[PDB]
Amino acid sequence: TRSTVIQLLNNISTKREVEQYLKYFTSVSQQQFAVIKVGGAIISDNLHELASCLAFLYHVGLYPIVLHGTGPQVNGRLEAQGIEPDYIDGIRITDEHTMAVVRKCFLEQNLKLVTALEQLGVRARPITSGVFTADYLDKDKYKLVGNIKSVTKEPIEASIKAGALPILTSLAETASGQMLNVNADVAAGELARVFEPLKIVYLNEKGGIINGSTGEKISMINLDEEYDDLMKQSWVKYGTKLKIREIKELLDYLPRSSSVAIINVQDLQKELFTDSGAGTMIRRGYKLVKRSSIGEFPSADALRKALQRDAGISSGKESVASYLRYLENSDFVSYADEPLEAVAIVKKDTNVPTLDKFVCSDAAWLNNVTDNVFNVLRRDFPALQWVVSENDANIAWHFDKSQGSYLKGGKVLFWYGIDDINTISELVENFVKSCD
Amino acid sequence: TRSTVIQLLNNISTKREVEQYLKYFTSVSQQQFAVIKVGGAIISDNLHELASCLAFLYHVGLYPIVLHGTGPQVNGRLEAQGIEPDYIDGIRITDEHTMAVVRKCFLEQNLKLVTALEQLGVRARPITSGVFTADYLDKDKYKLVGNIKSVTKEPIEASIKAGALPILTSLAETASGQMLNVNADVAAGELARVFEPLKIVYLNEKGGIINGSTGEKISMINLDEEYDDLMKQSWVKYGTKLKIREIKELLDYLPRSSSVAIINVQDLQKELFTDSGAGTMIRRGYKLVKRSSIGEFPSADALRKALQRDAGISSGKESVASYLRYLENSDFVSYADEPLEAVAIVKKDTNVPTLDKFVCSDAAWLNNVTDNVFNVLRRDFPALQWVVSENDANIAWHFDKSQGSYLKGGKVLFWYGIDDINTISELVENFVKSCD
Amino acid sequence: TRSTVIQLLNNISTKREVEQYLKYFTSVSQQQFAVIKVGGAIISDNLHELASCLAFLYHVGLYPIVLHGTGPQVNGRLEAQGIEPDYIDGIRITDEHTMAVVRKCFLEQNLKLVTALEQLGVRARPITSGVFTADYLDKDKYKLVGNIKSVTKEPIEASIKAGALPILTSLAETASGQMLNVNADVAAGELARVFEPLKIVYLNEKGGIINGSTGEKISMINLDEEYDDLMKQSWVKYGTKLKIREIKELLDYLPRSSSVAIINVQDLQKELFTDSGAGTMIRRGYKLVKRSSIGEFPSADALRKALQRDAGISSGKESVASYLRYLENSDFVSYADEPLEAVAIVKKDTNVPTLDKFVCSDAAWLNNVTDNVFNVLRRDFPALQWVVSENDANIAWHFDKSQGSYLKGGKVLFWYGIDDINTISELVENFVKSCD
Amino acid sequence: TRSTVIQLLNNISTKREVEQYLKYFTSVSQQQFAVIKVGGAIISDNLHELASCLAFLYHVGLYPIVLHGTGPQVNGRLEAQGIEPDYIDGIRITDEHTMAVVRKCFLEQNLKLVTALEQLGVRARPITSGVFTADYLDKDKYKLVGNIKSVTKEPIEASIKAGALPILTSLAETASGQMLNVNADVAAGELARVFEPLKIVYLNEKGGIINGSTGEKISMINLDEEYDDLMKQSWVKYGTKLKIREIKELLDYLPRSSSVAIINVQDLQKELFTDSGAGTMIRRGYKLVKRSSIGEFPSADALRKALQRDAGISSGKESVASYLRYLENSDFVSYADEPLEAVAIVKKDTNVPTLDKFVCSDAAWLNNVTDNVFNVLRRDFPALQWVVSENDANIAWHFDKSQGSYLKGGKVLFWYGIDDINTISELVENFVKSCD
Repeated sequence: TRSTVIQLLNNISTKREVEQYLKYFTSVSQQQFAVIKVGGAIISDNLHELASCLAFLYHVGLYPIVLHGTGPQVNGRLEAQGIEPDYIDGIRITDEHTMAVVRKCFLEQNLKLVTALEQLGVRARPITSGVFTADYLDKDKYKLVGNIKSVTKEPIEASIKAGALPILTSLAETASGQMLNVNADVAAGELARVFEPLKIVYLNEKGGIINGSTGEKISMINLDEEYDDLMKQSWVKYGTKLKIREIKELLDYLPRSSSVAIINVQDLQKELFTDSGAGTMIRRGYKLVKRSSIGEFPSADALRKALQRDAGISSGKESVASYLRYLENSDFVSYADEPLEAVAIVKKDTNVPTLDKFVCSDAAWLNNVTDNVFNVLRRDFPALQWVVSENDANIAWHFDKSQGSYLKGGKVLFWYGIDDINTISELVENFVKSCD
Repeated sequence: TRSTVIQLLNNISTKREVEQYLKYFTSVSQQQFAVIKVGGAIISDNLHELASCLAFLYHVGLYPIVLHGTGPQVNGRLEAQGIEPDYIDGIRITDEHTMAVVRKCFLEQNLKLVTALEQLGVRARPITSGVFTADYLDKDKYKLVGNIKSVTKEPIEASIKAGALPILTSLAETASGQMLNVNADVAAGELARVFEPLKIVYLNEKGGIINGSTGEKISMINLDEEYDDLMKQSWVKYGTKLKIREIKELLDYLPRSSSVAIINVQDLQKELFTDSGAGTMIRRGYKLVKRSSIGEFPSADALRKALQRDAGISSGKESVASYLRYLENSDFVSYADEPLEAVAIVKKDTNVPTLDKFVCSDAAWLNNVTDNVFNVLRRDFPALQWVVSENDANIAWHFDKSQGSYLKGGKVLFWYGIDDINTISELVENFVKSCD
Repeated sequence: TRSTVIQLLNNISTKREVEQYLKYFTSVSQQQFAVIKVGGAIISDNLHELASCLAFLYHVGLYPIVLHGTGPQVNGRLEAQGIEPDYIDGIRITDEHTMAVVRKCFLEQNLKLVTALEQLGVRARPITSGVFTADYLDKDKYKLVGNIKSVTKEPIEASIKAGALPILTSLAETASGQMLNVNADVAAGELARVFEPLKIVYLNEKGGIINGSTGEKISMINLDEEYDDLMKQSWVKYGTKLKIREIKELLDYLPRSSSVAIINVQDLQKELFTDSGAGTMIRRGYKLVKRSSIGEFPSADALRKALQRDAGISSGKESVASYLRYLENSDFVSYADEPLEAVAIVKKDTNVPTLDKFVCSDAAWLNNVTDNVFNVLRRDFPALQWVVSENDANIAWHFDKSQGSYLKGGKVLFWYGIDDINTISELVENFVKSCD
Repeated sequence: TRSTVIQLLNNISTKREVEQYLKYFTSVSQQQFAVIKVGGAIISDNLHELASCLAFLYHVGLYPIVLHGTGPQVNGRLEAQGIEPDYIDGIRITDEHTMAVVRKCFLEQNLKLVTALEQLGVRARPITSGVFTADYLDKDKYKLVGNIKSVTKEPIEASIKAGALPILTSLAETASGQMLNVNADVAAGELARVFEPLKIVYLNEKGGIINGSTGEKISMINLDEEYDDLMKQSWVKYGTKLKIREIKELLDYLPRSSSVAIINVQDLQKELFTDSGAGTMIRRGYKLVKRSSIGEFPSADALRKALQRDAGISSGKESVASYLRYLENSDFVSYADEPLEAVAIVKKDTNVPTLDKFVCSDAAWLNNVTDNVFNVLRRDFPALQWVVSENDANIAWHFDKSQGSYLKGGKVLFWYGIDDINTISELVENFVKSCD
């Protein structure tokens, strides 16, 4: 009804978000929406919120594949029953007695989420077995704990197809039928490899990643860029490292378009579409490559193909040829990602270096490659100037990345990092005098 | 719509059927509608008809619990793979290698029925595990074949409740998780014990229990009476015994009414309501006790109490006293159930023996004790005559059980087994001359 | 849901009714279901029952065209407003002041039924104008009272089509737009001529037709048969005659399938389908015509079209041509109704005349034309024989019409009126030897 | 489904629009949605678009009252039939013969829109009569053309209530029943007066209002502000004046919240919610009032109540008291609308006058009172400076209204109209030095 329209609008903040939401809906998504790993903690305690939110996705069309675990509840019942639980190497030692109680919990939890969604008018389908094939992790060490050998898709598909949210337990079974306990996170990840979904979401109770050393939360992690010198940091806790790595390894084998998000339940249906949602959002993103020379770029040609995108060389003031000659005879730094989706060229020659070209693709903008290119520029050029058309689609954005702005006919001058009142005036003159 | 109303009316023949259909609908059925056991043969071959028909029940409201097996398809894939299948004691010897192929078949079949029903707009819910708990039948003999220890209802209920036909595979699993093969018929029977449903239907491919000796089906089987010598027959196969016994054992534990019907898929939605639906109908019913002498009946008195029911001794032409004298001085066979709900007395003295009294209770009629009493009479008296009031409630029925009929004022003469035109004429004369 | 199925079955008494209901549903009804004229009395007073009942039809699919008046309520409001009503020649003198109060009543009533049905989940569509075109009855005499010149169907259709019970007021309007008061019964009839519906139902408060001379109510009138000598009766009141004729004239030009019913509201959703409902039900129905010669039947051809129905000439043993040659060369009597829906041919040539063909339509059976044909046969042939298939739909019926029966493989021999033990035996032999 | 979500997002451009849309939905709208007058031209020609668009509103919950005319089609059929149409005083002379052909058109068109909407799954309800009561405009002059005396709401309500878009023809009728032709626009306006709806939309084929003298289209007209000196303009054509006045007069008697819009059909479901839709949008709106003195404001007090909204006086640096003292002792110009929803105060005292306070309500922003206040400021202060928080919700907007910007910690300095490089530097210093 409008019940859905309200809740969508209530979760839209800016224009960029509207465009995002449409991308997912206007996507002819034989490429699946999302795999959402749900902790057991959440079903037992915070269910209404989870259901309400899955109901929304269902209603707006999208079909998340939900995969849930069964954590705390199990340990109480094992204690109730007089069995002190076991963890060797961070995994549960899982003998017959324990497995009985683990499975009964799984089914109880699984059906509780399904009957809940069903009560909010969503079609659910419990899938308590036969998605995951596996074999023993180490029969001596973990007893009945499995290593997932393969995912059969057919039930998860012919659910979605029939119009019903598939709710999966994270039990795998062997050929011969013996069920085995498997980490809900490793199972999540195996699904993700197999459906290559647009979003992968790990719902924790906790809520993303806090930086133990600054206190500041982490919004986004750009693995290709940040992974290595964020992993080898003293503040990052080892439970974090064993997940950050886990995720890097997943997204290594999934497309670039694919992302992962770690979120508290309550902030979900925001950061399933935004990156301003609190909670942490991780993806590969692009290694920018710093270059000081035309004959550095592996692409002699495709550098031209990229700069042609610009609406000052495509509307011919200067051709690229005439511009590349000028470049090669000038000390410049150029950041560009591997596939030349975003090139930035900074002419270093005038105090307040100019960002002379910043040719960024429509795809580069919605992927905030641009955001990242400017963050490089920041630390590499503590003071900087550039020009934008008065009606560049995202002028707002340039304003935001600046400290000062001037507008002569048509063009806006921007800069940052500078505040000699008299060196400012020098900028503004050279710019206004630039009308030749 | 009407689509459903047409197909209901198209399957209503007489008044008695209308009354029947109402009984099932007007039943405030927290006592469940039906358990329908579907052979694997039917899903692989005759699916459309099965789905179309379950779709009907679903549309008219009713929610059958459907439990399917997975026969031939498995045996082909076992043969494809080079394994000659094994049956000891009518159950499959089932090792790891066999179980893997049995379970993959079950899921494949289960989902195929579900995605089929779903395409005809019926909500199905695959329930591939966790209805049945079991333990090993005999681990040495059958390997991974289970004995069903208990049925958990909660999934089958909270399916129906959420509005979707529950389609069960007949796999059980042990505490510790190992799945085990169980006969689709033994599993069907365990469900029936626990939901006590109004109808139990075993769908077979042939269309009942065809008699290997005589050639044609066995319509009603009275277990208490017929079981033992209708099992130890030379024509009867061993897969039949593991059904016949399985059913005897079920109905031993269910009320005198609860019945089983064995029916071809093609005429399912006739049985589910009427008992037109010819095919083998099996139930406990009564041990009829054959007697040749008044002073045989343990009840000297209650024989009188029974014959008083008759509306030719209750409207006093002859009292019972005056009739019991006549009986005792005549060679007669009398079949009567233990509680004298139906007495039949056959005077043996005239070629074409007379069925002289057939005193059957209102309760005996709706319980087809009558049907059964006549089936005894059949084999014991290959030729027989009797008299019915022109307006006996169920005259229709007597016509049906006859080969020939004559009507003098008030009374209708019936017989069977005889066709000497001249011995027929002798019947009709002795009857018309019976007007004294 | 079943809610509808229960209420349908709860209103089915006998077999004949089941067949009737089917007729209406299985009708692919570009030929409409019903025109139901509702008195104003009923909307103001007995509404719940009228809505509950229309709802039923709506739910079981059927779309009655409802046309309502506005009687008693008007006369109170005219009196409330100080206008003493006028009747000249049994019609309301209807000036501007009266018309204003009549129209306001009509709309109020019309919407009250619509909003009522709508509250029971039925889609209604008020149609307050533009169905009936008319011109002044007599402008000097009745002022604004109209004579219906024509019905425009388009609204009533594109309502039903879009799924909504059309509720019509009985106002007509002139070309130029002036609304005029018009008889709700003459309007009902004009609709009927134009939609050719299956049921035409006049809901009166009264409740059918009583016989002033016996006191006995009239269930059914068979116009073709009874009209003439029921019209020229001294007991029949003139207000009755002016209606009986009215109806005869309507149904003369509507199909044979069509009927009229005059019922008290409370007995409605019984005698919209049964003929055992109290209230009077009228229709054309059938005189049987006795014929002794092929070239007697006015239809040379349609006799063939009739005999083709038979499942021994349609499954081609003998074609009709070859059978008609045989008939024409044999003394036979043939009873057949006017429209050849039931033919019976009796070959007179063998002692115990045979009923050689008895070709009776599905419509003829539910009409009990058959019953009547056999009653003619009775007095005209005091002894008679015939043969029926062991599984003829209505074998029960033949048994009933017989005195004696024999069954050889497949076919049953029947007769009546004979009791020379030795002429009986002759029947049974000729029949058993008929296996030729 | 999503079908609705897509079409909503496809019509949202900026943040401001999101907020607008939420206003209409989150409105507990016992205050109705809209009256949409549709020209006859659109049904006959451009129907799909009209239905597709009314369907949207229906789907997102909103129930427009549609009132349609019947223009060109009528004039063709009158010409087909050989009658040259009549217009005296811009209205149709409408005698009996014409009325017949007018009414038939109306019903034909009306039902065509209803059966169209119905095909897109919207419930429509034709309302061909009984909404409008009227009497003759001038019986001699126009014959059967009416003047609408009153609107009865009951049908239109009990439609919406029963869940169906009411589609009204613009025929009125007299007490006594004579239907009369009435201008679709006068009728639309009469509905508007009676339901006081949020939006009144006149769909023309043409598409809004062009300025004959500049060529520029007119987006919005702010009647209270512009009416008088836009009416007494030489370029405004008289057909425009007769409409502008028409509308002024309507909105005079409707709330301030109510608006009128004149749009081409294709741009409809945009400027039913936005004001950036092409087409013209008219409403009463807000006169800004220029003030030079505290004791000018009619509100001694509510000026204080307004300035308290500001988050530099609400977070207490300076109270309003202490600020109002300063104001009164300073030459300042202050623009504010009548209800003080948006105040701007410009301290004139420093070359580059400061906009010292600009206190604008959330409602003032979504109304673009702010936009208009700055436009006044523009012509009155050709050069101007002001300060905004770095994270003021709508900082983007300030940027846009500027020529130059500087950012010291926290605060952004803005200005326009000035380009002495050295007077700019003077601004930036006085600002950076403003850190006390």
